[PDB]
Amino acid sequence: TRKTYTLTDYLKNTYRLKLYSLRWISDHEYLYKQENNILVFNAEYGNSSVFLENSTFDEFGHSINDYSISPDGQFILLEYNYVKQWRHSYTASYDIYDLNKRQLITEERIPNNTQWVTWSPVGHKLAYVWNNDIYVKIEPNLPSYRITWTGKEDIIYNGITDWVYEEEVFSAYSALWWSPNGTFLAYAQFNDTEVPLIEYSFYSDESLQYPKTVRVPYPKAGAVNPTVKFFVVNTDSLSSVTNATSIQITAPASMLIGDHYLCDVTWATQERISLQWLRRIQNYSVMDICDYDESSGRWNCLVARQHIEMSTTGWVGRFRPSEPHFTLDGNSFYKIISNEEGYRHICYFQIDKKDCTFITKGTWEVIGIEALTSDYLYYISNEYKGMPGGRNLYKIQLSDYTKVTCLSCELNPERCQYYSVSFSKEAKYYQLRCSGPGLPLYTLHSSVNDKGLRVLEDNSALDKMLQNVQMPSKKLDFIILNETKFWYQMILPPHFDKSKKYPLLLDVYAGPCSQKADTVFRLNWATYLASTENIIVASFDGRGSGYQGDKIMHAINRRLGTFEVEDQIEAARQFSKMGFVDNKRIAIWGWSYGGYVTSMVLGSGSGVFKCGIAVAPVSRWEYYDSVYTERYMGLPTPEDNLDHYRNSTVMSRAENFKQVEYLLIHGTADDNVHFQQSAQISKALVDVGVDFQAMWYTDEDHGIASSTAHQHIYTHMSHFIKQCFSLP
Amino acid sequence: TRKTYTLTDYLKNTYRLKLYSLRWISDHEYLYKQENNILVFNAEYGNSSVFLENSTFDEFGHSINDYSISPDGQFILLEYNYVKQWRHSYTASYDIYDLNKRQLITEERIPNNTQWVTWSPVGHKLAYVWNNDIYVKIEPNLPSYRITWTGKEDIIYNGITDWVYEEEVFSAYSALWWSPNGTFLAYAQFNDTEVPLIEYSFYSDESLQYPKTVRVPYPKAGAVNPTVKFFVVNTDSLSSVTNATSIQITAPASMLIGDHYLCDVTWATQERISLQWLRRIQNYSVMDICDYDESSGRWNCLVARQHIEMSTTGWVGRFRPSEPHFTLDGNSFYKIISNEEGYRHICYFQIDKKDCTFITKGTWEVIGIEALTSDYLYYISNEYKGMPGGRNLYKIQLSDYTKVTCLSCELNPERCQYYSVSFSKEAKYYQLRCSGPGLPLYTLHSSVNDKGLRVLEDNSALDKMLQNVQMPSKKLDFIILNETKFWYQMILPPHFDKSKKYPLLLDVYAGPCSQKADTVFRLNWATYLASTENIIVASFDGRGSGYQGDKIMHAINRRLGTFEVEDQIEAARQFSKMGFVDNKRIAIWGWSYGGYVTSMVLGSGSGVFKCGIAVAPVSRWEYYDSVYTERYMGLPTPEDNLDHYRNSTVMSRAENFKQVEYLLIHGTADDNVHFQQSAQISKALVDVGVDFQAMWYTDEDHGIASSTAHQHIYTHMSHFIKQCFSLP
Ligand SMILES: *[C@@H]1O[C@H](CO)[C@@H](O[C@@H]2O[C@H](CO)[C@@H](O)[C@H](O)[C@H]2NC(C)=O)[C@H](O)[C@H]1NC(C)=O
Ligand SMILES: *[C@@H]1O[C@H](CO)[C@@H](O[C@@H]2O[C@H](CO)[C@@H](O)[C@H](O)[C@H]2NC(C)=O)[C@H](O)[C@H]1NC(C)=O
Ligand SMILES: *[C@@H]1O[C@H](CO)[C@@H](O[C@@H]2O[C@H](CO)[C@@H](O)[C@H](O)[C@H]2NC(C)=O)[C@H](O)[C@H]1NC(C)=O
Ligand SMILES: *[C@@H]1O[C@H](CO)[C@@H](O[C@@H]2O[C@H](CO)[C@@H](O)[C@H](O)[C@H]2NC(C)=O)[C@H](O)[C@H]1NC(C)=O
Ligand SMILES: *[C@@H]1O[C@H](CO)[C@@H](O[C@@H]2O[C@H](CO)[C@@H](O)[C@H](O)[C@H]2NC(C)=O)[C@H](O)[C@H]1NC(C)=O
Ligand SMILES: *[C@@H]1O[C@H](CO)[C@@H](O[C@@H]2O[C@H](CO)[C@@H](O)[C@H](O)[C@H]2NC(C)=O)[C@H](O)[C@H]1NC(C)=O
Ligand SMILES: *[C@@H]1O[C@H](CO)[C@@H](O[C@H]2O[C@H](CO)[C@@H](O)[C@H](O)[C@H]2NC(C)=O)[C@H](O)[C@H]1NC(C)=O
Ligand SMILES: *[C@@H]1O[C@H](CO)[C@@H](O[C@H]2O[C@H](CO)[C@@H](O)[C@H](O)[C@H]2NC(C)=O)[C@H](O)[C@H]1NC(C)=O
Ligand SMILES: *[C@H]1O[C@H](CO)[C@@H](O[C@@H]2O[C@H](CO)[C@@H](O)[C@H](O)[C@H]2NC(C)=O)[C@H](O)[C@H]1NC(C)=O
Ligand SMILES: NC(=O)c1cccc(-c2ccc([C@H](N)Cc3cc(F)ccc3F)cc2)c1
Ligand SMILES: NC(=O)c1cccc(-c2ccc([C@H](N)Cc3cc(F)ccc3F)cc2)c1
Ligand SMILES: *[C@@H]1O[C@H](CO)[C@@H](O)[C@H](O)[C@H]1NC(C)=O
Ligand SMILES: *[C@@H]1O[C@H](CO)[C@@H](O)[C@H](O)[C@H]1NC(C)=O
Ligand SMILES: *[C@@H]1O[C@H](CO)[C@@H](O)[C@H](O)[C@H]1NC(C)=O
Ligand SMILES: *[C@@H]1O[C@H](CO)[C@@H](O)[C@H](O)[C@H]1NC(C)=O
Ligand SMILES: *[C@@H]1O[C@H](CO)[C@@H](O)[C@H](O)[C@H]1NC(C)=O
Ligand SMILES: *[C@@H]1O[C@H](CO)[C@@H](O)[C@H](O)[C@H]1NC(C)=O
Ligand code: NA
Repeated sequence: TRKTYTLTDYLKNTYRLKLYSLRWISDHEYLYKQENNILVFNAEYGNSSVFLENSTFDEFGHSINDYSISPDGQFILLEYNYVKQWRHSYTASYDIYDLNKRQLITEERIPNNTQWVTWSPVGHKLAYVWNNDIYVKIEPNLPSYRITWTGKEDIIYNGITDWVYEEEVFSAYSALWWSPNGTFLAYAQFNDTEVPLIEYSFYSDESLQYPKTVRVPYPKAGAVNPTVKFFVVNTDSLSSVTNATSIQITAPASMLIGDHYLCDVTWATQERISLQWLRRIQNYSVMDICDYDESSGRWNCLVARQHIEMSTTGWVGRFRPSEPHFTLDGNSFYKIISNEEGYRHICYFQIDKKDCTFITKGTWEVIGIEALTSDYLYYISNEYKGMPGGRNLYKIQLSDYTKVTCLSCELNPERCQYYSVSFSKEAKYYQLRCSGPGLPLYTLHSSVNDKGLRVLEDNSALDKMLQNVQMPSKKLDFIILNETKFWYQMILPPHFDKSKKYPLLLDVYAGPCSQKADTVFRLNWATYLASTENIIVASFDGRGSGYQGDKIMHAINRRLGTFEVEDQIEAARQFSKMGFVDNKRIAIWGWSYGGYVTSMVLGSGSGVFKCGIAVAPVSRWEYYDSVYTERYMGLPTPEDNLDHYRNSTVMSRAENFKQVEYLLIHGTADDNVHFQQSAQISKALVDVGVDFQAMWYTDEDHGIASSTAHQHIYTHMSHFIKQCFSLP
Repeated sequence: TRKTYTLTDYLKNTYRLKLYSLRWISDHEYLYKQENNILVFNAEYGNSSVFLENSTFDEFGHSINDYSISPDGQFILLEYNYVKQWRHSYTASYDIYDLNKRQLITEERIPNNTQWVTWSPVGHKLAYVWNNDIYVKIEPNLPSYRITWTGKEDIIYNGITDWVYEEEVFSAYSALWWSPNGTFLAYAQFNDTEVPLIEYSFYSDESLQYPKTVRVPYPKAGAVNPTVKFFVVNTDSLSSVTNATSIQITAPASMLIGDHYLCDVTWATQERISLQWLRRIQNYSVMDICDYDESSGRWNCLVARQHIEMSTTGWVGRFRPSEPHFTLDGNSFYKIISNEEGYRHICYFQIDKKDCTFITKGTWEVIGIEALTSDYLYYISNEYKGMPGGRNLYKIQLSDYTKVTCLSCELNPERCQYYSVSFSKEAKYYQLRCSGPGLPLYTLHSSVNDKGLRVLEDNSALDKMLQNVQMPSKKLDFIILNETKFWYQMILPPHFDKSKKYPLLLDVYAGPCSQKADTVFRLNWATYLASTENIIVASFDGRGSGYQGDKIMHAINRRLGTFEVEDQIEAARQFSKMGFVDNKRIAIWGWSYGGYVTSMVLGSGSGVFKCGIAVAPVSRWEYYDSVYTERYMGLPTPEDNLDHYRNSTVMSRAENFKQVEYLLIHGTADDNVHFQQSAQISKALVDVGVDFQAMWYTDEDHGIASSTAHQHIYTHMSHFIKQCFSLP
């Protein structure tokens, strides 16, 4: 009898998924790390050479965390002393290595504790942020030119985002953008002077006698938000003037009338930049297209080139207005926007004309635009077989929109239905990355004739190992409710028998625009639960979920904690009505937004669930950040949506928890969903006399991802689920 | 056939013990509150009169927390708007009511948020502290005189103690001392300027959007301590035109050479005050006796009147040097000190003579001196039947120390073995309070011939109720370890059958000078565990425990976390050998110092215990406060005792928790044993991969005493223990 996929296998990663992470350095070459050596591959023929011997930095004296080669291939940036901060931010030390001279540069080194660094897109200029100010080095070994003098810890951020912009707007720490050929450096400046601070203790190593109080400018719903300004500086003038001028580009009048955000920055040409602004009430955004005026050294944004994007049913964009993809001459661009039917498709815009033309349409959506050439636009969508949880690469002829070719749909339909892509510099080649439903498969292709060049990694090694394991199977299907299809997936135990009644665990996230039902292959906790514990693990995408049109996504507008919660309960009812589920053993669990939904469900009094686990749950919307919360909930004031804010808390459902078994878990150093959120849930449960299980994780953040805490939490949850389901 | 004592009985106080709290107002009468009415009783005859109508304040508007009648009976201080701070501190509002004119005083009233207030010992002067400064009122309706002007929140404390002095030295918030007739007012001033602050979050009500950060000057072991100064002001010469002059009394030179503390202030006569000072290395103390000089208006403390108290085996006193009891003329005093055998007895001192004479002796100890007349000294001791856990009242003839008479031993030996007492103003009468082993008994006596006047409260009502309940019994006995006896007690289930095997729960505290084996009657969690769950609850007093001499108490000097932990394991090992104990079901639990011992025991690898519960445990001595910790551990420096500070942590024993079930509990707003202590334990366990159970209590402090949290924690621990013992 073959072994099963156990908890230890998951926690120790015995069955390793292989991937193929390459870095395009040109239009026909990429870098790949093999046996700690950096190799350079020729896409066309597959042959290669050693770009940088693994013994190059054996006496560097430091473990190198990452590297970055300059665009011209002349230097390599070495990152070490990596210190993580939030989801994307971190600080580190950097050294620059001269490839040609094969020497490390020791003069005018990048400062320690540097917050962000980036090469110019062409050549080898560098821009970095240190102590919240921007610096530019024209040459690696020469002195830096300071660009800003206003930087101030926790107050003024130049070229880097503050906490909320990093997490909710840019999903990046950097807030600087080099123009295409490197002449200009654009950047944002955030001012958090009046933004309130979240404070929590950090205990650190046992040797620290007094706990440290961490303080972070973080605007909770309805609080004072950071303000923002945008500037552009000409780096080519740096060595000619003592102090180069940063030219400010002001937001439009329609934005200046109230609170607003800078939400996108995209260069069009060497002398034209586009910026998108979003009002604090996130259903109105404006894009300005600004040109450099060589006679005045200023940037002007013609109103005739301004584009408005608004929404009558919800917020704008999936999580923010989408980015534009400009044609080479910068006179037109393509952008994903929702059409009249509520589905996101690609629209073609002339920069000085307000009405655009949709080039794709249908009851499916475009996920992203991947590359644009003079003759073709490449994009990823879920059109294939009408499966919203699938992803394929398509090519559309710019001179004839009726000519659309799916480049990945039929490569291996049974094994591959979820693709992402990586194009070379001028799109001459592309790497396809299949991530499911079968084992991930990485392949290389030539754009000139769309022919497959070779398989890069097929995971045959893993497939061989899994042959001797009783793996679970995955079912992806839908149920019809109110004439609408809603998709779900089920991880089913080996030798599934529909004549038996299996316990069921509902794995939930369900946040706005989320998707938990897809064709991706995963080896995770659910794999062990189904394989070893014979538990069915299901997920359902109901109202509020994404990639299926606005009608579904905007159903929860201004009403978080309602339909998305109700639909998970209904999904459980539908699953029990399938005949192979033990109604007496239905559990539910979720992390983050999933923890909020899990808690709301356990406190609904539905009687459908026996037990549930919430990890780092949101508990009341006024405790979460402004940008994310307000996008879906508006403002917490009597004149706007305060009543629903107060009506959608977990605490108000405390009494109903007497009907279930609950495990509440939270990391004490969670900078995202503050420990405070679970602290209030527990106090409300204690106040009504409800017993429950709890676990805090000292110094862990929203990811509870340290190696030991990760193993500890899944082990703890495994015992809780096995006990609730009466499993040996 | 009858009911047992249930968890609900304990949590809802179904069976209440009646008390008889009286307040002596002279040598012949006392005040007693009955039906909200304050009555005055004549001690000789037992007749009473109404002193103050319960309705007198029907329209007061505020809920009165407590009351305090001036010594001359002319006024009554009304306390309301009570707001608790630490163990003893709190702030409140006050109003003074004139009893003669039956009117509430409205002129010059005591401010709101007053930190401390007290009537002078004679008459009706008042002294109060507000905003950290001292004020004095000669008449209730007249304006107050500002005595100090340096008061500053969290920095300068005049007349009130800072956190550490409140908890560890004076066991009180008050740092004011009126002279016998009220002429002088002595006070201490604490300076916490350089004391580090402990910081932690307070979540408050759900409505608070951002958690609050509490900051408290708290010196952990080895950190900078507050400094202290002492002053005396003459309240009979106060002027409303000039600021009051406070005369400072400086500490002796042997104290000023290094860090030190003020540990006792006791007035001897109208013009003589004694003060005891203690070195930061708590084995050297000095008492100064100071006399007022009418000519200079200064206070002089003659070196010839200095008395040194030191210890070569440990620290000085049980928790601090004991208080002196001066004779009427103030020329001599009686004080409890450790004799040459290491047993605490009463020594008689001449104020200007170095050698004192012990007036009691034996292998037992005097607990406290209770009253002194020219012919007799009254004291409580555990001499009777050689039981260190028993307490009786004795009197010794000052003219012949061989004449010692026990006054409570034979009153009712079967019901009463643990007494405390309350003497009238001139020791003419005394109230005896028996607290066990039977139900509490309160009686009144006359000193002239020790007549038993009457029974004040015999709890016959409770006795009648308990007759219908299957109550547990208590066994007090000893085991011998190395020729030394150590006492233990066992709460035994109803109908205890020595032929059956019972699970056993070891209830531990075990801090230095602690005593957990005694003759006190208690209705608590253990009562329920024994009565309803048939669990034997045991407690043992090992090395380090009190009231049995320094040989036992000082055994753990400079060595916390060693002998006291080992002795609990040895006791359990012995109890497990007994025929009526199921060695497969032995558990252990403790709170505070008891949580530390429980944790050190569970991490010892002894294999004796199946499970255990630690509530608000200390985990590393460097995290606890200086005054208490250093008293037993010295300083955490390599030159002193750092190695043992580092070897006595719970964290270092994490690996050994793999074979036990552990439940760790802690209140997040614990200002005494910071949450930090449990946060480091959990992280250590996560780091070695040990699973355990946890529960935090939002906003609860060291007492986890709020009504809902109290019920919740005992409910949670009860489930944990029953589950560990496989009990229905
Ligand atoms: C891959 O193999 C090709 C063919 O051998 C290499 O082609 C070289 O191309 C350069 C142009 O830059 C010509 O001057 C040479 O004739 C070719 N090399 C030699 C040694 O003759 C190519 O360099 C190889 N690429 C890698 C990364 O190894
Ligand atoms: C960041 O924003 C703050 C306001 O929140 C600005 O501070 C004000 O600056 C003006 C101009 O000197 C002063 O008169 C005010 O007293 C300041 N107000 C506050 C609340 O500090 C600040 O100038 C901005 N900083 C930058 C670099 O833009
Ligand atoms: C470079 O130019 C900037 C912009 O003029 C200077 O920044 C100003 O500095 C003055 C005085 O130090 C302040 O009053 C202004 O508020 C600053 N403006 C900004 C936008 O920061 C900067 O000091 C100059 N650096 C040097 C070396 O001259
Ligand atoms: C990058 O683009 C910039 C902007 O077009 C170029 O700078 C201009 O160069 C022209 C010469 O062709 C000059 O007449 C202008 O004065 C320059 N404008 C500015 C703002 O500098 C720049 O030459 C390009 N860089 C490279 C390497 O091609
Ligand atoms: C309380 O005791 C003080 C000190 O002995 C008394 O004050 C003294 O009173 C006499 C009058 O007989 C004066 O000669 C002294 O100068 C006073 N000394 C001081 C320091 O004031 C006071 O009278 C006593 N109070 C009561 C009510 O007996
Ligand atoms: C009070 O206790 C301290 C510490 O135990 C004693 O001081 C010295 O402590 C060090 C270790 O920290 C020893 O090496 C010394 O032998 C101790 N004695 C001296 C004089 O340094 C101190 O002796 C104790 N005081 C009394 C009166 O016993
Ligand atoms: C208790 O009883 C005595 C009587 O024995 C009361 O009487 C004493 O005090 C009265 C005023 O308080 C006087 O009117 C009596 O003359 C006096 N008698 C004696 C013998 O002392 C006494 O007041 C009563 N005390 C209380 C508190 O009610
Ligand atoms: C309380 O203690 C502080 C610190 O010991 C006293 O201030 C002293 O220390 C300062 C630095 O912290 C020095 O700059 C000063 O010279 C010294 N004195 C003063 C007045 O600052 C402080 O005075 C003390 N306060 C009181 C009322 O005693
Ligand atoms: C302390 O607070 C109390 C209650 O607020 C004060 O009492 C009065 O409160 C009323 C409202 O209830 C106010 O309008 C008055 O101003 C307060 N004072 C008086 C005299 O009525 C009280 O005054 C405060 N303590 C002090 C010393 O002012
Ligand atoms: N920047 C983008 O365009 C973009 C593109 C894809 C996804 C996202 C994205 C989506 C969700 C977030 C939320 N902070 C996730 C989240 C939700 C919550 F309730 C509690 C905690 C939490 F962490 C943050 C960023 C952003
Ligand atoms: N002031 C006195 O003379 C006196 C008399 C009797 C008892 C005490 C006394 C005894 C112990 C304390 C300790 N802070 C108790 C304690 C110990 C610990 F590890 C963790 C927390 C904690 F809370 C505080 C005061 C003091
Ligand atoms: C490069 O370094 C690695 C260390 O991880 C070593 O194992 C490998 O053999 C080296 N490369 C070659 C070609 O030997
Ligand atoms: C970075 O800091 C380290 C540690 O102090 C120091 O040794 C090194 O010289 C610094 N490097 C630079 C470039 O400043
Ligand atoms: C944007 O949202 C606000 C709040 O619901 C609403 O009042 C306003 O009309 C909306 N604007 C549009 C164009 O829908
Ligand atoms: C005073 O009020 C209490 C209310 O708790 C009442 O029981 C008592 O009878 C009242 N006093 C008198 C003398 O009636
Ligand atoms: C009393 O002392 C304080 C503080 O030094 C001062 O402000 C006040 O004016 C003084 N009052 C008199 C009457 O001297
Ligand atoms: C005596 O007994 C104690 C415990 O009571 C033990 O620690 C010690 O080693 C024994 N021997 C001596 C000489 O103290
Ligand atoms: Na009697």
